[PDB]
Amino acid sequence: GSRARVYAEVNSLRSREYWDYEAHVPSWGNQDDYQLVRKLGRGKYSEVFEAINITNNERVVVKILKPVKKKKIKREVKILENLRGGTNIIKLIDTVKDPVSKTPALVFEYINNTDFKQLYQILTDFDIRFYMYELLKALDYCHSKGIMHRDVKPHNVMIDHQQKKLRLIDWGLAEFYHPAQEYNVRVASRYFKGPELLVDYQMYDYSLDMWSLGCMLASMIFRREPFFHGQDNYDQLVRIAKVLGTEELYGYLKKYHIDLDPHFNDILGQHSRKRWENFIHSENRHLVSPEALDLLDKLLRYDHQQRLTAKEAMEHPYFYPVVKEQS
Ligand SMILES: O=C(O)c1ccc(Nc2nc(-c3ccc(Cl)cc3)cs2)cc1O
Repeated sequence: GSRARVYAEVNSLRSREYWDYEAHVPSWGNQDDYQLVRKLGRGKYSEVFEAINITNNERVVVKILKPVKKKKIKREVKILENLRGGTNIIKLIDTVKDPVSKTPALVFEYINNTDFKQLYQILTDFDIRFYMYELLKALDYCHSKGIMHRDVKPHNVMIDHQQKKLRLIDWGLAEFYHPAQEYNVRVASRYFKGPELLVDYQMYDYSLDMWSLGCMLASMIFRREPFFHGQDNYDQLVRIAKVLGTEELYGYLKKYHIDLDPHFNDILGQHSRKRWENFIHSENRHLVSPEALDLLDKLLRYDHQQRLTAKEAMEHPYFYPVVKEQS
């Protein structure tokens, strides 16, 4: 069946230890070197704190991992090891445990994040190009390392808008890509789930992340965040189909032999494919260009195999102004 157009065999070409995360044995340092200063957030798998390393005064973030099999912990740790030094990937400083309870935690570099809801209403055209280019560097890097992030969304994209620093965080849903492998579709935030997930197509690849990135680009240039605002996973696909079109959805399903859950029959309706220019109005016109729309059109495609790769996206004319500034 389906495979990635890029980096398809890269894990098969590496040593097994690279991708056999169940066999990984982390070295767990001592969490007692860190003083927790403030809670930043919590989710189903972790709680995150700002902290200080008392031995060297470094400000960090500590992600204390909630009870889960050690398998998911080893996965995230091994992925982060493999991504060491990757451009715009959050830096893992250490893997530590409370030395009595043995509860594990991950220590990351600090980023002075600007809350994205505030940020995404004040970005300039050049800012959007710049930050999308920076995020693409992280995705091209992880994809080249054989890893799908599977949870790309604004929260997971820390941006320090003063220092112009971007980091892709929270690798707890990330997996290794292996050709023909069937993956769990219960990944990503609703609003950033690709159509493949919503139609229960398990043989997905790095291109899932490119759908999510496209959703972010749409939200930035159009100032509608999130761009596709489903009420549940079923409605999420309806929201997509009202833009990309229903006949076009059916062509995708037919190509990949995808079985459609019959609950969709009652809710998808009939929708023409919309022109991306339909989303332009006076509040967003200064962020939208022909180049932006061309790029977006090539990301927000049903057919995962037809989406741009991260590299192809980086190579698009939309980013020429950014490349020129960075050269
Ligand atoms: O899972 C992960 O790998 C993970 C990694 C890092 C991380 N860092 C965060 N930084 C903040 C923050 C917000 C506002 C200010 Cl002012 C400063 C920091 C929020 S979250 C969170 C993580 O969940």
